[PDB]
Amino acid sequence: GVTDHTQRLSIITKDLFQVAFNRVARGMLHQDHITFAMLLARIKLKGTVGEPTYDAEFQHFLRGNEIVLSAGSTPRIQGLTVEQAEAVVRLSCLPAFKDL
Repeated sequence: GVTDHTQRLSIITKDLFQVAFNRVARGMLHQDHITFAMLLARIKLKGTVGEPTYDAEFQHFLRGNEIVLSAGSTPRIQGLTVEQAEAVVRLSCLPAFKDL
């Protein structure tokens, strides 16, 4: 029914990710559906127009444990558990969360 080339291309692009997930996740364990959907979302975010790369934010999301904090360097925050405060100080290395 749709004839315009741009609309058809957009429909194809959406259905590519949708059908890829439908075909693959039917063959994965339910715990691994979210991983593949996350990867597909990251692929679409890479391919989309008008959105930043978010390479630093995703890089942190993956390996923020690599951010080293010295023993005692992490301050104690009221109402926050020690591991929570550790994660907070690790997240504060990003410029967006400097005043976290």
